Amino acid sequence: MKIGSGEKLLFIGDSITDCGRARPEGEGSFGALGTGYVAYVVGLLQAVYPELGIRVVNKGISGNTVRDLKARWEEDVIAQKPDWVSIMIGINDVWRQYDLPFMKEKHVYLDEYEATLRSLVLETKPLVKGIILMTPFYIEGNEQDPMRRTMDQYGRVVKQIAEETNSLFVDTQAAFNEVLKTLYPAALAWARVHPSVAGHMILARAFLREIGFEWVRSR
Amino acid sequence: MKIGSGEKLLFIGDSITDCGRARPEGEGSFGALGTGYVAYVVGLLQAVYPELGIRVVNKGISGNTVRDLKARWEEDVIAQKPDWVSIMIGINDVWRQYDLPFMKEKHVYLDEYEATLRSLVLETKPLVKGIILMTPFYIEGNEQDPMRRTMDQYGRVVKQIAEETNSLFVDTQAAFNEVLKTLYPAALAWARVHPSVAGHMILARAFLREIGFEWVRSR
Amino acid sequence: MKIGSGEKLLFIGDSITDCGRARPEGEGSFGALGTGYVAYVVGLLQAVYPELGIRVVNKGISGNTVRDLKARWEEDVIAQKPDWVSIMIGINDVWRQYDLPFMKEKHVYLDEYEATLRSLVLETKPLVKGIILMTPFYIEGNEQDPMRRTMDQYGRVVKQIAEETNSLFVDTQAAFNEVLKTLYPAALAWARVHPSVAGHMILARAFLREIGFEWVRSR
Amino acid sequence: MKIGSGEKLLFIGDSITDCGRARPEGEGSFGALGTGYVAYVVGLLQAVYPELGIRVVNKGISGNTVRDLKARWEEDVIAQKPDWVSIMIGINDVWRQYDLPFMKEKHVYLDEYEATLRSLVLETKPLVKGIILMTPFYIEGNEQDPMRRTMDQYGRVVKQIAEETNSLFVDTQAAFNEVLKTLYPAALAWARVHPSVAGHMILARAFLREIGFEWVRSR
Amino acid sequence: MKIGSGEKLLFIGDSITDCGRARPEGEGSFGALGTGYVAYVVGLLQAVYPELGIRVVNKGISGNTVRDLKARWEEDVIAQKPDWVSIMIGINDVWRQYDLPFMKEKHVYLDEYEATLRSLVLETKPLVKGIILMTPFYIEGNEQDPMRRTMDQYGRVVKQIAEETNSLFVDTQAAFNEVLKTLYPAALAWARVHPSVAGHMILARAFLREIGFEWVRSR
Amino acid sequence: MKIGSGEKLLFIGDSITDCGRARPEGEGSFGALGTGYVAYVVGLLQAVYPELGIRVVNKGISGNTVRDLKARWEEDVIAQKPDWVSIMIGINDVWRQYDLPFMKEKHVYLDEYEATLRSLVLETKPLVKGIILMTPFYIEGNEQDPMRRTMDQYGRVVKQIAEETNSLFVDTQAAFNEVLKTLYPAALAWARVHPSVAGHMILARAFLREIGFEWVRSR
Amino acid sequence: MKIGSGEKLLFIGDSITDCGRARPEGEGSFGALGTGYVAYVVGLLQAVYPELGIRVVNKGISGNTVRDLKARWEEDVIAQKPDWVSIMIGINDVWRQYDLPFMKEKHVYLDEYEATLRSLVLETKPLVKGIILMTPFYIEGNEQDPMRRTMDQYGRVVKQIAEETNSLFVDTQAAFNEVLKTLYPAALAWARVHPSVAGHMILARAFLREIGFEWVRSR
Amino acid sequence: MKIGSGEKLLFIGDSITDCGRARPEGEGSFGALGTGYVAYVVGLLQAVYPELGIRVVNKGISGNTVRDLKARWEEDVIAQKPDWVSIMIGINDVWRQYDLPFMKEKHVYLDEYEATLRSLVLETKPLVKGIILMTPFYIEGNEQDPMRRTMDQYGRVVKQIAEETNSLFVDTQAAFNEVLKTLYPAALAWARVHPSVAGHMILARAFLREIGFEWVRSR
Ligand SMILES: [Cl-]
Ligand SMILES: [Cl-]
Ligand SMILES: [Cl-]
Ligand SMILES: [Cl-]
Ligand SMILES: [Cl-]
Ligand SMILES: [Cl-]
Ligand SMILES: [Cl-]
Ligand SMILES: [Cl-]
Ligand SMILES: [Cl-]
Ligand SMILES: [Cl-]
Ligand SMILES: [Cl-]
Ligand SMILES: [Cl-]
Repeated sequence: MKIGSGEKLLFIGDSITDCGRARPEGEGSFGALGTGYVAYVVGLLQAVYPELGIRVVNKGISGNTVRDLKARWEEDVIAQKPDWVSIMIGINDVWRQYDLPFMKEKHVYLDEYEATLRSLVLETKPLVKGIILMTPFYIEGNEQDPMRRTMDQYGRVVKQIAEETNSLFVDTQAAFNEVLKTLYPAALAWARVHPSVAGHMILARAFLREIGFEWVRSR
Repeated sequence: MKIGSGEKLLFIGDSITDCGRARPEGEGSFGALGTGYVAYVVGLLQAVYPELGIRVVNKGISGNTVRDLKARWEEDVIAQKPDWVSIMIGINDVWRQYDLPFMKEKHVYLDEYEATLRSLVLETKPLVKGIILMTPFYIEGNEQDPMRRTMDQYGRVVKQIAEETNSLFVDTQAAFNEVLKTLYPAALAWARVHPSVAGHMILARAFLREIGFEWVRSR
Repeated sequence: MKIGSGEKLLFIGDSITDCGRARPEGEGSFGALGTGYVAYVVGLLQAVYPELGIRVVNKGISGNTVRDLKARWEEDVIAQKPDWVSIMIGINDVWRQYDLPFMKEKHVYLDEYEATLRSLVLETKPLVKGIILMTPFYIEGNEQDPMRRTMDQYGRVVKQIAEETNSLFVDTQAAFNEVLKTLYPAALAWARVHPSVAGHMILARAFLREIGFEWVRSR
Repeated sequence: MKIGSGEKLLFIGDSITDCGRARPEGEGSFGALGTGYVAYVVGLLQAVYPELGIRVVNKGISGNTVRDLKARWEEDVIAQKPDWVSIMIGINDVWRQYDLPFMKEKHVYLDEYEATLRSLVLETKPLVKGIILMTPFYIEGNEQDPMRRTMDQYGRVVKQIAEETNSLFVDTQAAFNEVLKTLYPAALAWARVHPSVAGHMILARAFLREIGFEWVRSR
Repeated sequence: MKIGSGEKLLFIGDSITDCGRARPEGEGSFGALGTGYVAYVVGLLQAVYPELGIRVVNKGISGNTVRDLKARWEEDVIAQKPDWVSIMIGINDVWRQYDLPFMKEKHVYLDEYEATLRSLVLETKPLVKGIILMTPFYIEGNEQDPMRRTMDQYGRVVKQIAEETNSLFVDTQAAFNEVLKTLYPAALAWARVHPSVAGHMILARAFLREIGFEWVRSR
Repeated sequence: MKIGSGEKLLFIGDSITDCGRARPEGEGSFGALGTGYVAYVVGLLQAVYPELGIRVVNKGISGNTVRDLKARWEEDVIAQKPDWVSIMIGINDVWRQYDLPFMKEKHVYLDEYEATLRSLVLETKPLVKGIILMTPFYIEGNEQDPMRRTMDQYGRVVKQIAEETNSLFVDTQAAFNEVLKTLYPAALAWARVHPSVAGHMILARAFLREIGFEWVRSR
Repeated sequence: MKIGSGEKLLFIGDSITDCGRARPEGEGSFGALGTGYVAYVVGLLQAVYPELGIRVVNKGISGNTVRDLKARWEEDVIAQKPDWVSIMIGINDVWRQYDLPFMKEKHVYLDEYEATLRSLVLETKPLVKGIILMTPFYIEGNEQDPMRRTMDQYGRVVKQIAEETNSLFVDTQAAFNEVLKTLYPAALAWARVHPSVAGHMILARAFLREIGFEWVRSR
Repeated sequence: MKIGSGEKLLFIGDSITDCGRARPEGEGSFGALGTGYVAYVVGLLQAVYPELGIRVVNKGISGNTVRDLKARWEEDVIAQKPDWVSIMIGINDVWRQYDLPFMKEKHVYLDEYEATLRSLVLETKPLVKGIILMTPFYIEGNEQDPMRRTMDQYGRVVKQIAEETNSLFVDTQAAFNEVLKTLYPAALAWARVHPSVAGHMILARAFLREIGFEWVRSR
């Protein structure tokens, strides 16, 4: 288990992270964490590692691109003094290009995304014990569907950044791909983006695997 | 793992099982399974065993004792033709005796509880592939707290019926007990009965382990 | 144009047709026809052919497959004595197979779809002046996407029934296909099924062109 | 088609234009354009000219007279940098005289209307590729009904202004007159002002005809 | 004045009479009589003739034509044992012909109107002390407006039935006509049918004058 | 009729005047005047004197004592530039003494009331054509009921002030007294203060009598 | 004290007893007993006599006269098998005569009141351990106020029936009278009927003293 | 009765005191005092000592620890100029330690609690006739349940402070202990903290006993 007793773990990203969490604080008291993968991660950690006393804060906000994360980074991340920061961003950065392909101000192309996300990591890295970078995802099995294909570009950048900054790394797309061998997207998500409970569990488990979670701990 | 491809798994119980599930069907759209252990079990099964094709139904109803289960058993269990039936009942059977001590007809005492549960299990067994009996529970660490002591006794009756009938058995109380060595009830539940997400993960995991779930499949 | 002065045109289908229409009547006040292609068709007919005196009824119901159409056909089509009946069904027939793959009784497979639709068309034909069969559709440009491929097959069945019975025919999918050479589905619809205003104009126009509507009347 | 690829088309006027559009932005994302002639114009343009990538903004506000448009012109029009501006105003300017004929501060008489509307055009004309001036309307067939008669005065001014400023021009009254040969107003509108879907379609089509829209484009 | 101490006066009609009255009783608490002419009549009678002890019932129902009155006449008039019955019906009888011209079964044409009203008046007369017939009305000053012309004809039928049967008669249209020489309809009503408070005072006064009300009692 | 063509008549007082009127403006557009005696006065005036074009403003606010009227006099009266001002105040000034007889800061005793109300008149009188002073009231027939008795003291002061300032005068209590000869208060009002429709009509008619209203005008 | 361990005490009456109690059961969860004297009695009994094990049921229904009690007596009293039955009825029996004086069938006059109450008491007596008859009341200090005088008479009938049948007797009016020597009704109640918390404590105490409650138990 | 005619008694604490009282004022007008022990205390005092004219203010706010009371003391207590101040605080100070045992900023340990509460008393004592210090409570009969045990530490501090400052003193735990000999907590409260009506009555009576209340006053 990479996360240590007493420490503060802070999630940030878009509606996948937000899931109706409490604003502004995103912390603690039953329901504050929203009802998706963040809440599940904390549930399992508290079920299985109750003694760790891990504080978890949810700063997801629906709609955010990486450009929005940067605008609020100081207040929502730096000022929180986390020990661990988890980031999952990119879906909206990419989606806007496909759902509002003529309101370009709304779009965030790959080169801006990459540099902005590197900027978040590099500002944050000296301040915390660790960063976990979760790729974005599109719940779509064909690699050549245009939005899937774009999304994969952004996920490869995320991996590149995690390798280079020695951040932890979660490839959320690879986790969904495995399940898409059996299920069509409609069974897993709304509009290839908004996951069901099962989708949130896929994300939660992927995240927990990367931080060394044990389902039954090693005596 | 005990549940098999193509099988229908039906859950029944009180509000712990219910958790806002869709009525009457308890099946059939994102959200239909409610927001507690039953949804978590299904999410995990689908995350790790997508190909199993498991059909899941939530027949929990808030407020139910075993007497209420018996009155709707034909419509809500038998007529559903489940392959597996999971039962968790007893919390209200017991709690009425402590929160409305002078309304005696609302109480389901041990004798009515054993007889009626036993009966529902024996009628159901010849008609399904398997039955999982989950004990009731009370989120309280002191065995000699009157309502905990009584809840443990009711658990002992579930355990016998489960051996008497060769059903799978989940001791939900032992699962909570482990965590209560670190946490006080108020950190885990409201009013020592209604668990948090964490509480519901304890339950979901206890069930999953009993049916042979692997967090990572061996291969 | 094919529809004539004084005639009753009745539309039936699923949520695409429904769009919030008034229940049960689906006729009879500003708003009664709902907010999608059916209202747009009526608006255009009235804008360009005010004198035609066309009476229009919306019997769409959200969620319906062809099986549901058959159960209410007598009350909602026959007893209305329409002169024309427009049918667009098949999206849910197909979509249940992909979004609830393990609930098989909710699926309307090809054989049930052809038989039941064919039957409803043959019973209805002797009793009305004309019938317009609109294919179902899926807002997806890749033919080999599983659900699109299956939706195209269902369209082929509508086309035969339509030739088998000499009904007017509207290929809604070809209408969407044209636009999908420029736009990705998310720009046109939610979840590749529920169209925007634009989507509904594509449908309204496809219908209108089939019945001989002129945008400006020749004179 | 007068409107060119990439360009921004901005509608402004009163509740006929507003139709519940999103405030303040009036742009894009499904529903932002409200549910009347503006939304219909954009639907048809996107159905038929998907490749044009036209941005459309709705700045209608219920209740506005031309005096209100001027008070917000800088923020709601100039600062939007439209390429095309469509204006339809006058209904309230006239209606207040007939529904609150003793709260005169509320009224805008013809001479003030004319000069104010000329002022909007003349400020705007050097900034944009084109202006479309839509007359106001009253859904009332008798020319000598006092409010109809007043409304026509204001429409003749609008035409005069469009001729003199070389703006495009839509005579919304003439479009309604044609339909009023067959339908009494009650069938088309609420209170001779608030049009049905069909009324909004009349407006939409009138507007599209003036900008060179083709229902089926010329190959 | 025509109504007498201890008598039950029952009003029936459409939304003009209804005005939010309590259902089904239309009697029996502050507010039960609704917020229009019927409440104003009762208020005035009580202000000026408190000692008369007049019991008043409001059986108006929004949307009703004379056909609807006939279907509920037994339960809502006869069984109430009124001493006086006031009827104002015809607005919807007529308005359906203009706002839904192509839904012919919703129309109550002159022949059905005279027969059915006449019939309801003759059956009712032997059973009560008196009947007041109020003409329908339309808030429109031009006699040759089609719907006004038709409303006047319907008024003429009420007048004959009223002489044919020796009932009191209130020409609501003449009362509105007087005011329309100064005000345009929009100052008095919504959509030329639903009056303001002022409109309802015109009606209340017209009724009151017909039954011999004094504003200040002679003494 | 004391009120002249074109002039502005402004009502102020407490909830009896307020009756849910629109804030802040209290003017015009159907419903703005609330639904009690003010609305009735305007209805009758417009029914009977439509040509007068009288503007009426309602500035009643629930809860006000004369101390509250003074705090808002400049903004709600002076700045409105009325031609006629109607005041009815005192109920709360008195009621607080009986319902909260130990929160004395809330009470306004007779000497403060008198001087404050004189102060309003004297500031206002040089600015307007006329002032109408309506006494407060308590719907209670026994003169020696303590609150009735107090209320009468305040009404005698109001009369004194009207005589001395040559204001018009309406004795609302005397109007209710006449009706209380027949009806117990419960039939007329809620809690001896909040009048029914009939109570509001009593007030309306009393007011209209004082300003020279004719029910049928003198030809 | 008169009520004994293990006994069922059932309260019945009008809104004074009801006070928002749960329907139909009026028993069985925090809040089920409503928010007035009945809940206060139960709270006090439990505060001072926790060990008595008293089961309490609230069958009050707002609006009830004794005629309404009789219509539901079998289902709501007899079938509940109470040990004690407490009745407080008469306020509406009387109040209808004053607030709706001309709706005579809503009135329960003295003769119907004595007969029907007497009858309900005699049928009930053989079947229960005891009956407590609470007089109705009116919050008014003047005996010669018509409705108070009539309420006192109705109280006298309750007192006789109570001696005629050897029932416990609570003079609620004498309890209010004591306090009315200091407070005016408006300080204690709304509309002289609906008491404040204080009002309900007066009632609760009057009941408690009649059944032998000690505030501090002697010991 | 320690509280004297005319004087102002002000309650402050957490949700047990708050009980939905009106903000900010917490005073008077029916409902302003919320619906728990404060309202009950005032009800009984007004029932039994109506002539005392005691003003009671409720400044309870849900969630407060003693740290929150201090932050608002000046505005909510000092500035109110009470004659008597009642304080009951500690539940949240203690609860946070057990329900959010890793958000320590939320906790208030015994030494800070003691000094802060002494600080409130000592600032307040020279300004008022008297202070009543009510211990906090936990509705839990076992002294060694960890939260009960902690709560008792805080109650012993409160007693210590009351002794030392010559404040009046109410031991709310001792009052609940007596009742817990018979009732399990579930019958008395929600989550061992939020009392039923009976629980609020326990508190109310305990408070009244300490200030010399008589149920029947000594003649
Ligand atoms: Cl999002
Ligand atoms: Cl439950
Ligand atoms: Cl608890
Ligand atoms: Cl659908
Ligand atoms: Cl999709
Ligand atoms: Cl408008
Ligand atoms: Cl109507
Ligand atoms: Cl109109
Ligand atoms: Cl008021
Ligand atoms: Cl009642
Ligand atoms: Cl009263
Ligand atoms: Cl609290």
